[PDB]
Amino acid sequence: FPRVKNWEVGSITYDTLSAQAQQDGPCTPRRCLGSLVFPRPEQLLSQARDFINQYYSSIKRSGSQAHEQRLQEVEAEVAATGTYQLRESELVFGAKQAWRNAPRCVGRIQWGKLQVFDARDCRSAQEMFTYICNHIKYATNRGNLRSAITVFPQRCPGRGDFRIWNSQLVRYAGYRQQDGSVRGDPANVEITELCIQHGWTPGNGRFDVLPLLLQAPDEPPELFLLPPELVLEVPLEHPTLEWFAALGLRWYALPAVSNMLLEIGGLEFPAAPFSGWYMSTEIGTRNLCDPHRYNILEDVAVCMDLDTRTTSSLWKDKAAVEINVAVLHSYQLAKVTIVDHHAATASFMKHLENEQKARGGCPADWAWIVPPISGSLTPVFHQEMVNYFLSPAFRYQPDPW
Amino acid sequence: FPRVKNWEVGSITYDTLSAQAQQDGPCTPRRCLGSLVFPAPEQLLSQARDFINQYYSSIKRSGSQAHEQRLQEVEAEVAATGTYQLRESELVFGAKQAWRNAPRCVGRIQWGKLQVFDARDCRSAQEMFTYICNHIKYATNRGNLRSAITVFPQRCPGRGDFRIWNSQLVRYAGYRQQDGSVRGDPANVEITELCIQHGWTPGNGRFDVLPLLLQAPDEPPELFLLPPELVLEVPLEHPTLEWFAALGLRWYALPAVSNMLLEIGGLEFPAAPFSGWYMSTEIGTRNLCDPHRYNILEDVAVCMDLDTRTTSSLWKDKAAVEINVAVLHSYQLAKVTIVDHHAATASFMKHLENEQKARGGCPADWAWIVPPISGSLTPVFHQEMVNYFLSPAFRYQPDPW
Ligand code: HEM
Ligand code: HEM
Ligand SMILES: Cc1cc(N)nc2cc(-c3ccc4c(c3)CN(C)CCO4)ccc12
Ligand SMILES: Cc1cc(N)nc2cc(-c3ccc4c(c3)CN(C)CCO4)ccc12
Ligand SMILES: C[C@H](O)[C@H](O)[C@H]1CNc2nc(N)[nH]c(=O)c2N1
Ligand SMILES: C[C@H](O)[C@H](O)[C@H]1CNc2nc(N)[nH]c(=O)c2N1
Ligand SMILES: [Cl-]
Ligand SMILES: [Cl-]
Ligand SMILES: [Gd]
Ligand SMILES: [Gd]
Ligand SMILES: [Zn+2]
Repeated sequence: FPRVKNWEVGSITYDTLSAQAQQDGPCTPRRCLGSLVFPRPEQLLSQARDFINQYYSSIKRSGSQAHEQRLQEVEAEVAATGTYQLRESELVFGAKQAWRNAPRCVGRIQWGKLQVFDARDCRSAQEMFTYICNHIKYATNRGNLRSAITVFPQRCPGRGDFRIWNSQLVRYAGYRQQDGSVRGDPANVEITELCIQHGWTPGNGRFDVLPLLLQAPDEPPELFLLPPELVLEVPLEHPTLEWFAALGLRWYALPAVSNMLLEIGGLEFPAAPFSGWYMSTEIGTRNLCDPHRYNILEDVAVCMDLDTRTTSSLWKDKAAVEINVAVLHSYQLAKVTIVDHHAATASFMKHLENEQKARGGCPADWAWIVPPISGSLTPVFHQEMVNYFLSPAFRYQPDPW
Repeated sequence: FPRVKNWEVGSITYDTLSAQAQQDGPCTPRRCLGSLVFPAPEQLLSQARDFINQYYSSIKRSGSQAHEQRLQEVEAEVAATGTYQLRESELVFGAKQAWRNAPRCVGRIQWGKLQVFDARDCRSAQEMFTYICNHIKYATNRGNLRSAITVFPQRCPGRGDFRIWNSQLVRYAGYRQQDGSVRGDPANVEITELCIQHGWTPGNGRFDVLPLLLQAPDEPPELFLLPPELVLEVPLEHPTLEWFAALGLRWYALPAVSNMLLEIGGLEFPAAPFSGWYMSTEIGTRNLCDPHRYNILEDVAVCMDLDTRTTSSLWKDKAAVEINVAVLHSYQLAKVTIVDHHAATASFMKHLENEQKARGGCPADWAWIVPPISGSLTPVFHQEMVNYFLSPAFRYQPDPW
């Protein structure tokens, strides 16, 4: 039972929950690989049994009637058909647990407040798009954001697979050049190549919201132009730097990830887009200041008249902080839900204590919980963490080509 | 072999050096514990044999007459005495390799430029003090800091260890109190109590330099005061916030870690203090802003007239950025060597490139290498790393009391 210390307070806990990890991680006694982003058939019944046992443990209903009975029909369902279908409430319980189990998510204090949209009966790129469009509008909610996941049908052998080709529902274009360099988002130049290579008319500028590439089983993808009224965006202004607005920066309201594979009780949902709301460093620090993203940091420091000739003026740090101030200020002025990294990390420490008494620990990936600016100014920095894989979970999956 | 990606640039390498990992860390395939701070002649023979092979590789004499002679010699001396002695050149090479191998050190671009003082003939605590004073004097060098290590006699059967009880050669007292609060550095309350109970007359300032507690084999520790003019200090001021000088903040020039164990070819040196020069975030962010250290952040933000009643104003990030500016400016004004986190991490990237060519990899602990502020603004943030233990090495050891 791994001993875990908080160095700011001096408190000690034990992660007894780690003793129940499934999928082995990338680390061995000889070398740690925790900093790696992507680490490198009756098996279905073992994972199905275990997920059902989880479900009835939570609702105080282990070791009695419906517990016994629910065990049998999945046995028979797999005996007869080879796969199985989840009860709607089990799908709800599995989705919240996969969120609860995400080691890299700092927002998990919210894990119990999740809206599960069941799309398991879907069957075309036209049905997808409507299900996706109801999500975005419910999730956006005029800027009062609400966490939501939409679950498309559970993959089965012999036939294709529902998949969304974009990494997220809202992405910005990335256009090449005579010189390779990109107008717009460099992280999306590739999926921008597939949209133009499928009928889409390439726009001009930096913040062109890409269309969707939606794929029903076996049939090729189909473009879908998102409605401008459905894609809520926030223009970026600074409370006291009047020229910041003139830089023409924007970001969208809804982070909705659409390339991860939801896995519950041995079943795989390659299309299950989930969404919440942004922590501000995600936008201001990574999306806008990463050298391989919008890379705006030097442009903002010039406007602030900072001395960029020597790193020791800390001009990168000063301009970064102001970009984050502008993100927080702009989202709040537009009445769009956002959380700063101080509030978010303090809530995550509260989640750690909750999960300690409820489950005896919590899988947390230190390198992703600590924010990308001002790390040691937040409490999670001084908190040791244990990382491991619990089920149900969100997994990465290959790109569909 | 582990594949390692840099995400800023897209490059990819394989850490083949990790396969030679001479010991075992705390991670298993079940669970990663990378974020934890604190993770027989036959075996002395094989450790020694491997170090000797390393030494003769570095001087391009592998498998030679002189190489096999030294193996037979070492084996003979372990049989006759249970231990063996390093040649002077072997000691210098082993001390540099220990620095080179240290996974949490961002300063390793410098590893070949290290001054090795051989104090293995030291006989008492009094001589030990003289060796240490000369180390401080050489390393400080009137502000033009030089990297050095002094190595005291190795652990040997029959006699006790040389130990320095202080965790660094220069530290500020931390005086307990009631109302419960610490005056001075709270990290040093325990050593401060030990000094008092060994006959030190305590001051009552916030930056009182502690005496040295030095243990000769099979002797109680002996108190030694450092001559005030040996301990170079830097009063902290800010280039534009003139009230900052009125805080009365100071820090010392020389970071000299004295409580670690140096291991070379199976031999152990429990007393071998080493020093380099500061990276400004260790002082500004950690030593001054950690809530459990000097904890000046809120007092600085109030003075800056920042809005401290809400976190989304990012008052903490703005105050910490100015504390770091003050540190860098104060040290440059005083002509005392200092490196900012941007230059340091950029030189660490060159070290990784050098090391990949030389040894096929480099042990690095991502969470220690990424600075405590402005993490993703530095290039080490976007570099994946492999953490593992090579020997020779600096190891932690328990406190002598
Ligand atoms: C409600 C507010 C939420 C906040 C503030 C939040 C915040 C974050 C942040 C900051 C990250 C890492 C940033 C990065 O990877 O660059 C992350 C990752 C993640 N989040 Fe959350 N999140 C929220 C809701 C959710 C929801 C609703 C789900 C799913 C139902 C979820 C599941 C995940 C997962 C699986 C990851 C891992 C990403 C990966 O491994 O690539 N989160 N979240
Ligand atoms: C010359 C300039 C140097 C710089 C800029 C530097 C930088 C650093 C920094 C920033 C840390 C981590 C501090 C923290 O924990 O917050 C560190 C750790 C460390 N340094 Fe360096 N260092 C230097 C010289 C040296 C030398 C000369 C040695 C040994 C001969 C050394 C050995 C180590 C070791 C062993 C650690 C790990 C400490 C631990 O594991 O607890 N360093 N270094
Ligand atoms: C629900 C939710 C809310 C939120 N606020 N942020 C989220 C961020 C991700 C995310 C997913 C994958 C991923 C990365 C971030 C980052 N790295 C930079 C590269 C690609 O991998 C996923 C879900 C989020
Ligand atoms: C030679 C050298 C130069 C330099 N500039 N810094 C150094 C820092 C350390 C260090 C050693 C141990 C350690 C910590 C830092 C940090 N944490 C805060 C708690 C205790 O563990 C050791 C040697 C350094
Ligand atoms: C190499 C390193 O693991 C990689 O850059 C990680 C670090 N921590 C992160 N943390 C978050 N939240 N998102 C990321 O993309 C990363 N990237
Ligand atoms: C718990 C956490 O791992 C711990 O506070 C670490 C994080 N990274 C660090 N990195 C450095 N350089 N120094 C430190 O003291 C720490 N502390
Ligand atoms: Cl994003
Ligand atoms: Cl220090
Ligand atoms: Gd101007
Ligand atoms: Gd001023
Ligand atoms: Zn690990």
